[PDB]
Amino acid sequence: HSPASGRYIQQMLDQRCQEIAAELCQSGLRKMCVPSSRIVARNAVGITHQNTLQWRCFDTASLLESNNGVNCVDDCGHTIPCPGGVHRQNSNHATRHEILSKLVEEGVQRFCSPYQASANKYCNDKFPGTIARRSKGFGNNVEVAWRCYEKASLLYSVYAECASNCGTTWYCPGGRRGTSTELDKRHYTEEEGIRQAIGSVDSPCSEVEVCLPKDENPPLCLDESGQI
Ligand SMILES: CC(=O)N[C@@H]1[C@@H](O[C@@H]2O[C@H](CO)[C@H](O)[C@H](O[C@]3(C(=O)O)C[C@H](O)[C@@H](NC(C)=O)[C@H]([C@H](O)[C@H](O)CO)O3)[C@H]2O)[C@H](O)[C@@H](CO)O[C@H]1O
Ligand SMILES: [Cl-]
Repeated sequence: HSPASGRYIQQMLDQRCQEIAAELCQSGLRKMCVPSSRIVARNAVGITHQNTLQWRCFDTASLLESNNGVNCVDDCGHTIPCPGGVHRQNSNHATRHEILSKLVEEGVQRFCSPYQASANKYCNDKFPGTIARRSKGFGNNVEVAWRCYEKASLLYSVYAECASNCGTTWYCPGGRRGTSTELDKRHYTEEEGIRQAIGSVDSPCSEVEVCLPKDENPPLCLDESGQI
């Protein structure tokens, strides 16, 4: 068991999209009659005129290899660029924003570390739209620090440090490579402010328990070992 996000919200959205595609197929929508391996949930634009970010069930065969980028979701409900792009003329998808949004809300309650939630809230309050990671900055692929990252600048396929549900080291999808592209500048380093936000969270365990983090809330709280 790795100290890493299980990406449980994304898994649930993909499974719900597979069911929705199957239902549309039964309604006669031929292009939705596919195996489950062809269907994922992505938060993205759609065809021409569908210019807002919405949750949609996409046939992966209709997605472009690169980008109109598509976004996946972390277990605190934040959308982050994932591999691929929308073909604005040829996309094969079903927009299902309400049900998929509701599933994200339900998932956040289950899976989002209160420590990470606090760090994310600090970042969004100070720099709207940003989320917290301890990851790379611009043109340096070694150094990590707690920063408020513009979500568009993160890579879902790259895991980066985040806060567990015990306020301990954890890794989450949505990270930086430390490259030197323009996107690599889109962050605000906030070591003191993020650390304070994390330290302000009340423990799920008593002062007489050891917190062992888990990929779902709550963590394990074990009775501290006695002076045996
Ligand atoms: C704002 C400024 O110039 N501050 C001076 C200090 O510089 C900042 O130091 C921090 C170290 O914590 C960062 O290296 C700085 O760079 C970034 C960052 O926060 O990582 C780089 C980002 O690309 C940039 N984000 C953008 C352009 O979108 C981000 C923001 O500009 C700032 O965070 C906004 O506050 O900065 C760097 O700006 C300097 O260390 C100090 C003494 O030398 O004096 C500060 O005034
Ligand atoms: Cl996560």
